[PDB]
Amino acid sequence: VLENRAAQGNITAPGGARRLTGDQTAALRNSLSDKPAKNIILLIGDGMGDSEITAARNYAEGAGGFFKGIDALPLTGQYTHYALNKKTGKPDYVTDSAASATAWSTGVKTYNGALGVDIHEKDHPTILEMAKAAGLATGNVSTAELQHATPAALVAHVTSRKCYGPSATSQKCPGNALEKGGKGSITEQLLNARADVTLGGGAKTFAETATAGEWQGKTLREEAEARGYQLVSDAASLNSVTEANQQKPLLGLFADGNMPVRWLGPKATYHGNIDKPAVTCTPNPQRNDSVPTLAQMTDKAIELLSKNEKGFFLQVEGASIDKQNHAANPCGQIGETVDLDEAVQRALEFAKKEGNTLVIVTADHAHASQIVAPDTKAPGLTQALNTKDGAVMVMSYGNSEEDSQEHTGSQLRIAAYGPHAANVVGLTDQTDLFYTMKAALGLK
Amino acid sequence: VLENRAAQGNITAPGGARRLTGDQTAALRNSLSDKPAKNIILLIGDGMGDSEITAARNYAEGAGGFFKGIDALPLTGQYTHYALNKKTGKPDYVTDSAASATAWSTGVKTYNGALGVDIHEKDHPTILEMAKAAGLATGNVSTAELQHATPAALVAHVTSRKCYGPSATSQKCPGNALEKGGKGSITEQLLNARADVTLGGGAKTFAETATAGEWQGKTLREEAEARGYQLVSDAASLNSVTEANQQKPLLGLFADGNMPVRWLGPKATYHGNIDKPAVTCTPNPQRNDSVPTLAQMTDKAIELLSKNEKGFFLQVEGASIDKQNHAANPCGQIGETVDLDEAVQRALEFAKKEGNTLVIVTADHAHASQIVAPDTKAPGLTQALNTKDGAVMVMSYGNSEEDSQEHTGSQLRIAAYGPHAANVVGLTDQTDLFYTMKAALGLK
Ligand SMILES: [Zn+2]
Ligand SMILES: [Zn+2]
Ligand SMILES: [Zn+2]
Ligand SMILES: [Zn+2]
Repeated sequence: VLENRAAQGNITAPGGARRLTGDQTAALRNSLSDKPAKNIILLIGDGMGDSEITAARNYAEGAGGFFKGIDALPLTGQYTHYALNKKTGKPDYVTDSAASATAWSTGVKTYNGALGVDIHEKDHPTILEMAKAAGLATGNVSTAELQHATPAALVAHVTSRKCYGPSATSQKCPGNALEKGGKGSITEQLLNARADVTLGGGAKTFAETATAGEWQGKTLREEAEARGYQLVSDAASLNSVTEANQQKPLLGLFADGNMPVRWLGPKATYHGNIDKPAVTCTPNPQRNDSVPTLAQMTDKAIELLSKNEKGFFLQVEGASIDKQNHAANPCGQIGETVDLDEAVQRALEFAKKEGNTLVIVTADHAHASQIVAPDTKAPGLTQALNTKDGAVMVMSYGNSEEDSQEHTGSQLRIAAYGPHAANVVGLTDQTDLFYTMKAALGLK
Repeated sequence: VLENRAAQGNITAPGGARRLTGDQTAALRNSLSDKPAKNIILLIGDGMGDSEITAARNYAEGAGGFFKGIDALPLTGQYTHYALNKKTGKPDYVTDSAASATAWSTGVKTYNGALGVDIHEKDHPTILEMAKAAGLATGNVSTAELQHATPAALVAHVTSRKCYGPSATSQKCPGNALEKGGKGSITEQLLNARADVTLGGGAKTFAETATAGEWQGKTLREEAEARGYQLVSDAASLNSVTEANQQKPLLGLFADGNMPVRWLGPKATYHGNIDKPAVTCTPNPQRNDSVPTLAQMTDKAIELLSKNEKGFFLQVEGASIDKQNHAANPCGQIGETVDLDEAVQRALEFAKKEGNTLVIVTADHAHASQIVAPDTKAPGLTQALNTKDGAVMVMSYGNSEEDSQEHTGSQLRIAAYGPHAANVVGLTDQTDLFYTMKAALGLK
């Protein structure tokens, strides 16, 4: 159950590349507790499979390096995340972000694109709803639009992930449309759910006016305000918040759509590792210092949430690892994995100090990026990068001739620290996670 | 509890896809033992990363199914297997079979293509060599030619994995060549190593005659006979072997090159999931029933070896998962993974009964194959397959424009069962495995 897993010394020497300093048995035994968890922090790396973790560690920490956050969780396993074909009820081997998020948030598999409903389109209670009912404070943070599938899945039940605001819901989710007697769009359901802390992007959908209900005629932003939400839009105002609860829930909208990525780098290109020079990532100039980082949002949320005596449930998402993978941009993708790692560190620090917090880090599904040899002549998009080791690493994206690289169906890493973390070991399913969390918090 | 990880019931219903029956904590706590391992069985799936495991599970057992061998090991983790650049000593992100096998068998990183030597070309003792010196019985089994990198790394120290027999060694490993005062070719060093049980293919190199030494002029096969090796060529003859020890070592040569693969299927093709119908694998008609399977070899080895009072070390390899992956042949690859699972079952059956056996299952490195959506338009080679779920699964090979798909550098799964199995949990390095085994057995 060690906390340092970097190579011991000279990687060219016998025992120099070892990450273990001694026998794990006793330490591992010491880290196994079935006592209840008072708090739960679930961090999700959207599209962050074992390959994405390996490529980012290699680049930012070196092959023999180690992520202080991501690599430091002691109990590890692999889990399945296949979705279901809506018509046949048969497995669909490659899930989208919607079906997987619904799986761990409700405990039931579903079809790609479904948010909070099963294949029969019937609603099921999310872990956040249950937490909130039991008295626990709740948080939902992401670097994506708050309407994005992952944060959405905890607070909305729609038949199609595209039902962002009133206008799209009427056309695509008529059965959920407010005017038609439904629960409403994702954004409307988010506002109704009222998690104590909610932070991310997606301010543009809040400019839509409701078509019905008690607040028809007013923009979703006007409604938020009208219903007691504290609205912050940058790091400064985010930091000046001193409390967030059911009387004053916090809602931060730091971007119109998705928040900007941390690093800039060119897009992989065909034979890019051969015909183009190796690249070194640089900071994204389009990203203002006023836009809080994932670690900052995570830290503020933890502070506001831990004020609750009963406990809290918090979900944090590093969204753009997935987005940059789709875009075949190694620097964008790696920068986002580094960003997530910082957030994991904040979580682990609190968890170790507090002692009754279960921390889980995993991804919703695998993705395209592969690490290949320097001289690889590949059919897809490639790019050579200068790593921290002073060596060249080539990344390949070879599963799509279209303008977006695809998710993949491989089982991937799930790691945890704290009470009930043992339930993450061995092979499990993404739906087992819902139950693991439900049982750790003693939720009925 | 920890033995059954199949979906519980109806995968479309809440809790239906769950693999866990209850809380793992106490069960996991019970399996943590730091007492000495009397025996060690290391099973290697060449090129068998998490993707390959998922593809084969989905196909053979369905998405919610589970491998009775491969998926039944309770302690799991992920490990790194990067090699080293010979000139610079900097990490080489994508290893080959030779550099990786050397890392787990000697405990030191090395350059791609090296067997039993570090980047300075200095020999280091293997775990088999140390087991043999300590009085334990030793076995080396593989479905590849016995000169293949993986089995070879346990008994040979050469600067190039190409140094199969006398001729190749003369021109590629002059400093190892017998005529120039070296230890000899891989096959010669193998014969010198004298493990109690050695089973595999690669009979063609044994037809070579030694150039120098005590047996110059005689084929290596005759030399084998001259030194007291019992030679078997088929299942019937293997089965009649009563004992195998230092005075009557067993040498099984089941094929000229690599042993034949179990399943047959066409090679993936460009837009194959689109232009060609789904395929269903069938048994290989060219495979002679007289050729033993990996589980039959594994089983017999365990039977001969366990006769040794002190203990035994046995390495088992399913080589063709890798070869078929290079060849972009889904059915060949999956069938070899199914073949390995049966061997893992035989090992675990013995281990659970015996009680002092550490069983480890992992791969040397990751590979090319990805599971993609049915409608994917990929730039590489694809193929649709009809799974056990009656659903279509598409596999993609998109990292090479050559006639061979390439390895990938992603960290991958390592799972174990038995005394000291906790040393496989969390993030480790492929070289840590060497130390885990040496420690479990109490070597040095
Ligand atoms: Zn996703
Ligand atoms: Zn995606
Ligand atoms: Zn290999
Ligand atoms: Zn290979």
